[PDB]
Amino acid sequence: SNKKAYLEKVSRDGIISALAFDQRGALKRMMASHQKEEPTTEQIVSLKRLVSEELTPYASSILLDPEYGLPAIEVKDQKAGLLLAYEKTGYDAKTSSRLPDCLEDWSVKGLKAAGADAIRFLLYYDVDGNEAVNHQKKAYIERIGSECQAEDLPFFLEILTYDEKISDNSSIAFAKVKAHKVNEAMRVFSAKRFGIDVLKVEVPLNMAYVEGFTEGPILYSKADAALAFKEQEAASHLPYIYLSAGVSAQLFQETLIFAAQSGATFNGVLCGRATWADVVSVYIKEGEAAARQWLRQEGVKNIESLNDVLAKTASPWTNKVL
Amino acid sequence: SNKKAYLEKVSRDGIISALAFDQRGALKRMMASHQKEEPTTEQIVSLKRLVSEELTPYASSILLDPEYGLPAIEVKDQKAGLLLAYEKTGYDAKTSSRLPDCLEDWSVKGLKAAGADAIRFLLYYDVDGNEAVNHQKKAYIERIGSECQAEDLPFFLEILTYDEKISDNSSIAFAKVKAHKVNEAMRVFSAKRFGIDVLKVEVPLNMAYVEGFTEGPILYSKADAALAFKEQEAASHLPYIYLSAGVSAQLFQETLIFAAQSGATFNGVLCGRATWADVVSVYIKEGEAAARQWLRQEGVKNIESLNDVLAKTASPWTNKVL
Repeated sequence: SNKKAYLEKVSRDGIISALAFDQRGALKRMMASHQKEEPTTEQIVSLKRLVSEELTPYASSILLDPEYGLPAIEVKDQKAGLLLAYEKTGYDAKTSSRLPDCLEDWSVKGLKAAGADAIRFLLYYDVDGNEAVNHQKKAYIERIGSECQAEDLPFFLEILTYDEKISDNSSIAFAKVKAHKVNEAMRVFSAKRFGIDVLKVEVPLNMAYVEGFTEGPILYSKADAALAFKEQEAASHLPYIYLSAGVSAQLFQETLIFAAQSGATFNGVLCGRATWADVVSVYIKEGEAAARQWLRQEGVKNIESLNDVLAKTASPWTNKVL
Repeated sequence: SNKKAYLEKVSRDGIISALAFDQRGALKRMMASHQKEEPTTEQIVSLKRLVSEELTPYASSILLDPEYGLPAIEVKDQKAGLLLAYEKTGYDAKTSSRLPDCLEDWSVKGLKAAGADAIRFLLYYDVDGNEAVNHQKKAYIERIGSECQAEDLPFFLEILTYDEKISDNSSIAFAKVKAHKVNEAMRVFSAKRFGIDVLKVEVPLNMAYVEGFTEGPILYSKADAALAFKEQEAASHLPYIYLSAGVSAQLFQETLIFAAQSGATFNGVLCGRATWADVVSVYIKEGEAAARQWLRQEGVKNIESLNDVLAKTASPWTNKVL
């Protein structure tokens, strides 16, 4: 009922131009690289509060995590929608099952009360894997989907693909099956039983092996690459958006341009490190005030450039909901 | 909202006179005591099929578990409703948190598809316990309450009380605080936030310590016992029913009579071991046919006696549902 009202609060002109900063494990790895000590709860909380304060005026919404991001919510722009992450971070590298789990302290009710306009759950999925594992996963998504129809909140399912016998996603071996993995997963979770409103997905290819985007060996010509984007768009009726996957800002913007040229009708992005990655080093080495002025200068032009590109490549989701 | 339609499907004349055989761990312990080998899946399934076959004509519904009870479903009486258990059996006895967990292969959607008219979740709760633990538990119940409001199925919450510093629920020390534990838990989960339709609860006392009912030490006069039942009735606006807690058939019936005399407005029972406990020994030691005739004689007389008692002591839930 009010799913479109909430969806409108995280969009702008029917396009989701959202800033992602839910990173937890990844954030303390970035921080640890620039200092001798372990990253403190203070540091994580303060940085998130800082990024929220300074960049949310230029985003339609922000994605945050309940673990460190609750103080960030109150300093956020009044025009920005709010997405909250629901899942526990990471996965056990000693098995290939990578089962999903919700934060112990939370429910969609609780997340809604904290100010969420939409819920994000991150799922690792292998369409070709053990289907006892996949049975349990689908059952879990069913549970959360039901929660979101009861609480009347849009459900963002983020799908990160992998292969149970390939450890390295950046490998050539994985790049040869990624399109299949991504597209078929979208096709699976388009089923109404899961109650998903928006899919958050990666681009169907490894752009580092696409003609023109690499300066070395290629797996795909530009024609075959466009086919992958076409197959991805035919794979679902649901609105979908792209994650940046930690690429450079420039690579990301060119990928969106290529995708639009290929026929992809993506409905926005949830972009993180490609926008703000460099602020981490500045914050840790030169302090909070310096970090603030980096965000007021190079941060704003990162996100403005992204918005500039999005304005010419992204398609409104209004066309995909009657 | 067909929640009341479903609730009617498990009732008879606004009274829930239901047969419970969801027991799993408890069942194999009962079976193990009577034979050298550990009880195998065939035996459990066959016994569930047998009890379901013979006793469901005298009950308004049956509670079963998805692990072993699905074959029992096709053989249950067709004027009898179906409840399915959602939670994993047992708890880790080496910690006091006793955290709740759903069966991984299932969702409320799936239980509905399997034929459920209602969903049962069993929760261990200590109102005086660690309240980080209790926060997590309440969050979990919120989730399932939401699931059930989406699938439009009645939510039965069974609450078993315990004390984090008392291992034995049948001890005198626990009997001294049991009324408080049960009644306050009922108040807690009466909140609209949890979405519960019917409470499955214990009697607020240990009857083996009540004046008139015991052959040993007395903890409660009959006046204090009646006060506990009155306090239980004021603790919730919701319909509630009693589990038998494995007492003898005659004691359970005497407890129900006392309860009604005290002013309790319980709306039926979900009775298991007090009805059919003795059949386990018969089934294991003298075979299936012998078990069949126990159920046809002493089993039928147990459950018919119970129905007789219920018709003069239990109150219709229609009075609590506007």
